[PDB]
Amino acid sequence: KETAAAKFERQHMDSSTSAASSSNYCNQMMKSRNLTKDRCKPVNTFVHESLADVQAVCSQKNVACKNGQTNCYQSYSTMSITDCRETGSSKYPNCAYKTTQANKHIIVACEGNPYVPVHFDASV
Repeated sequence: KETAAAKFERQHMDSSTSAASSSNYCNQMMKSRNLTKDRCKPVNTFVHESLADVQAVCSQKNVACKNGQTNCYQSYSTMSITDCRETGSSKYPNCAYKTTQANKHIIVACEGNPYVPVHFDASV
């Protein structure tokens, strides 16, 4: 078990550095956070801001989700993030990822009471 909000936290929050420094980060983080246990999750984004800062995005700019639902929200401010994208040479279980740091606006789907992030939709 694990709640949807917890799993979002496990899969998408990394408040601990300001910016994934160097090239090792995704290889290490996708593993530490269990995103490579069944298969190599092929794309995953970590957000380097506070929990309250990301939770606040659920009251920010409402936008359509990529799947067509209406419960997505874009941050007004840019945020520090790290895209992890699986390489072409990556063979499970030794999953390999290119680490890309950026500052972009995030788009999260939010649900529940309390109304909190449960998916990472996109960055823009």
